[PDB]
Amino acid sequence: KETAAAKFERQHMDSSTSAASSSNYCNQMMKSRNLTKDRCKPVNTFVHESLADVQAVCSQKNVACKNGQTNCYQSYSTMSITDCRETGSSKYPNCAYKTTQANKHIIVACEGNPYVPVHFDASV
Repeated sequence: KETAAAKFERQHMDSSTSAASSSNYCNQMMKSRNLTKDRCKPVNTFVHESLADVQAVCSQKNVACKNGQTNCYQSYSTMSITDCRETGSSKYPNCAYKTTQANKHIIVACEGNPYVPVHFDASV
């Protein structure tokens, strides 16, 4: 099985580009990050910043998570991100996604020692 931290990295980190490179970015990334294996994961966000900058968010603005948990943190700065969302033509096993690039604050939930991101809650 995957550690919670490693799963966050697999699902949410893309430090290799500064932004989504094409409208097919999400189709390519959801596949290669193994998010279309058993089914199409409906919604997923990738963050185009260094792993260090994303981990640092766990020391930034403490805010509530959407479910009311107290261990969420909002980035003080905006970050380059890409929202991937299933589109009408999508149907497992042929997953299809819309790519939406944006620059926003991210909100993540953190856990553990070291205290690192384990869930992507939202972006604002």
